[PDB]
Amino acid sequence: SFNPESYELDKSFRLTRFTELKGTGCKVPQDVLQKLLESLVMPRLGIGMDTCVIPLRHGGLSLVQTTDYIYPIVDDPYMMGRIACANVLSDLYAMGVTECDNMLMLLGVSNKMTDRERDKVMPLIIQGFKDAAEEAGTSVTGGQTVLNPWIVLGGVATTVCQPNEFIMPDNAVPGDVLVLTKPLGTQVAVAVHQWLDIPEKWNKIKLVVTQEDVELAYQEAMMNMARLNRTAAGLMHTFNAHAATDITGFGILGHAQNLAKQQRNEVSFVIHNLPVLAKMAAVSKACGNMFGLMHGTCPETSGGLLICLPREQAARFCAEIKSPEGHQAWIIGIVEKGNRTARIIDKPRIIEVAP
Amino acid sequence: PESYELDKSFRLTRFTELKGTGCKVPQDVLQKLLESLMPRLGIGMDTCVIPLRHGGLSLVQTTDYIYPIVDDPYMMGRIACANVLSDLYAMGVTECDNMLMLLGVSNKMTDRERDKVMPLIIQGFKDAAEEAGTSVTGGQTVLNPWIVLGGVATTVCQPNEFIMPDNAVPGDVLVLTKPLGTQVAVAVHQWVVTQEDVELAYQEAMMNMARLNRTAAGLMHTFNAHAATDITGFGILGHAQNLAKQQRNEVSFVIHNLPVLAKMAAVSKACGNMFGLMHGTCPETSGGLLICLPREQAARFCAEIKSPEGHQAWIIGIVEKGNRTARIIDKPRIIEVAP
Ligand SMILES: Nc1ncnc2c1ncn2[C@@H]1O[C@H](COP(=O)(O)CP(=O)(O)O)[C@@H](O)[C@H]1O
Ligand SMILES: Nc1ncnc2c1ncn2[C@@H]1O[C@H](COP(=O)(O)CP(=O)(O)O)[C@@H](O)[C@H]1O
Ligand SMILES: [K+]
Ligand SMILES: [K+]
Ligand SMILES: [Mg+2]
Ligand SMILES: [Mg+2]
Ligand SMILES: [Mg+2]
Ligand SMILES: [Mg+2]
Ligand SMILES: [Mg+2]
Ligand SMILES: [Mg+2]
Repeated sequence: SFNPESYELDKSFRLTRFTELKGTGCKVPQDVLQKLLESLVMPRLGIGMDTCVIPLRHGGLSLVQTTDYIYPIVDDPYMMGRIACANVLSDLYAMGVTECDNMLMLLGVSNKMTDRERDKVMPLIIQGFKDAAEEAGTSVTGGQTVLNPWIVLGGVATTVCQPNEFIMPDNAVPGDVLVLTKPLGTQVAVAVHQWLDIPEKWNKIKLVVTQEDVELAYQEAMMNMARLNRTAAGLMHTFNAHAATDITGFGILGHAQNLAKQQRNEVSFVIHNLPVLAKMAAVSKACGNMFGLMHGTCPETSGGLLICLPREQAARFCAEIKSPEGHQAWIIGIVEKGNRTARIIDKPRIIEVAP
Repeated sequence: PESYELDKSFRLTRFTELKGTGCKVPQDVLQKLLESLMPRLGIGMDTCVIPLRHGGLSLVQTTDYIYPIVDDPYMMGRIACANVLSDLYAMGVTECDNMLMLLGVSNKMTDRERDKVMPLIIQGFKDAAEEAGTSVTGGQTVLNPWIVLGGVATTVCQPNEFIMPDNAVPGDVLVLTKPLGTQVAVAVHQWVVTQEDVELAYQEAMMNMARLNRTAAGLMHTFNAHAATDITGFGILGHAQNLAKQQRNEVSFVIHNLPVLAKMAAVSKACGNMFGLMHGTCPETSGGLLICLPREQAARFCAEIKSPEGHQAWIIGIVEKGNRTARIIDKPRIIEVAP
């Protein structure tokens, strides 16, 4: 429902033009990252998870905060704004923190975009960011906006919590299960949407999926990426979640491993199946080692929460989230006595997910 | 550079594009873009000030990012950090509860350069933070066409810790705690003036940009400051006009003299309208505080900040009755601040 025409722009405008897409995404890779950052009674959390937790000098309060930024991934500016904001907030929600006391916005304007575009397109993005922040029960009260070759979209989310408002991501025990609350394959969906404007590329998977399927995985990806994990965070309290992370840029497996290493208990995770936006596995599979959606290594953007739940609270949680109005969740695996690592079995079961 | 198995021709500042007018979206555009969006401070100053439910406390925070501006990776990380904290300091907040770091690793730089250079930048950032009694406990690191350098500063404040920047009155004076001209030093050192004139100026500016505004923040309390901002990407007039518009009273700011890095005024004059330094709209990086001070206190503040680690500050203008605007006088005196 975005038409460049409907705004006095060239029919040819793509918001996705102001960055370069990569099957494996834009984040400095996990292992490279962990090396570059080597010098850097109340539970604290420093570098390594989704949020810091910084005990404050005042009254048993802790500072809980997070930052993130991405580049344009859909051509709908308003929705892209929602997504940039939802991605920022995703990480509070990984800590079960339902409230956001304040947001900041990180904005890059493309030095390649005309004034007309900027004054037309940027406001949609800002409205989108503001509206998601409003659903989140918070607001943007400062930020930074500079010229960059690419459109940069991010922000900061900070909460000053009492001890029970957050859940430390380390209480998993053998016999917990793994609940994922959004389907995988967002990167395939957005990229493959960009490929249809490009013959050479569209010729390749032309033989795998219809333009209709692609439009459909796109609207769906866009929908779920704009979806706040706020509800999922709240339900983690009710159903006694032991640990959670969210699935963003390092892919289902990278973040699963990252959660696994934080566990106090000697446990490991095994992922047995993967919910995936329909047709996207076949697409990833059709493009060799470009995405790797099958191996857990493909980037997600603003994915869902991966949650360690008591075996007996798992189904109640799924029930509740799906039928409050809500969106179905999936139990994808198990936690075991293990060495603090994560794996997807060799031949995982693909749960094809339809709109 | 050759010291780290890197090209004799490796330049950190190669990984951005220099514009005499800097990279920030103009003040005037940003307002149009953004017009869709216990004391309380929202958009429009140096920090936000968000009253919380707990203990009469307020969440005071700020975020910023820049690109390479000096060719010393370590000092650039130092400057990157000093720059984010500067906004806590404008508010008179000497303490930082937490920092996050923003990093963009240029796709144009080799894995080898990335692997040598980034740990250096990060190291300067870490040291700057520690100097400010804080540390970095999170961030985001992403590929970009340029090297991107920022972060966030956060403090959870009792009311006593900050000074609302809106309390100026006629007769107050304006003091500036770091000299001007950084964009010019930085612009020409990548390239009337000698190379020794330009090298020493670049060396001064680099140290000035890495200096914290923390001792000034503290001294704002000691000497009962009435308002403050810090002089950064919009330059001297730009930030003075944004501070003036913030005033509760009917006051305007008049700036009479400009303390500029030695010879940088001379470089600005020659480059036509490339910098526009004496006009007030030349971008600074991690500049000093501009403080509205009772006339009686201003002298002591300046003497005190000169020697408590000691650094010179200037009384550059006056607070007068008016309609909440700022201007540079028609023929401003340029104070030449030598190394
Ligand atoms: N994308 C954005 N969203 C919300 N607020 C913003 C954004 N960009 C800038 N701001 C706010 O607008 C004002 C002007 O920005 P800057 O000039 O960068 C403030 P400073 O010079 O103190 O760093 C500040 O209040 C800043 O926090
Ligand atoms: N430049 C940086 N400085 C300090 N910490 C960083 C930096 N970049 C990333 N981090 C931290 O390193 C960890 C991994 O990074 P990310 O995967 O981006 C965290 P998430 O996936 O939850 O967004 C996080 O705890 C993050 O806060
Ligand atoms: K994060
Ligand atoms: K700021
Ligand atoms: Mg996360
Ligand atoms: Mg991140
Ligand atoms: Mg994240
Ligand atoms: Mg400022
Ligand atoms: Mg700024
Ligand atoms: Mg600033």
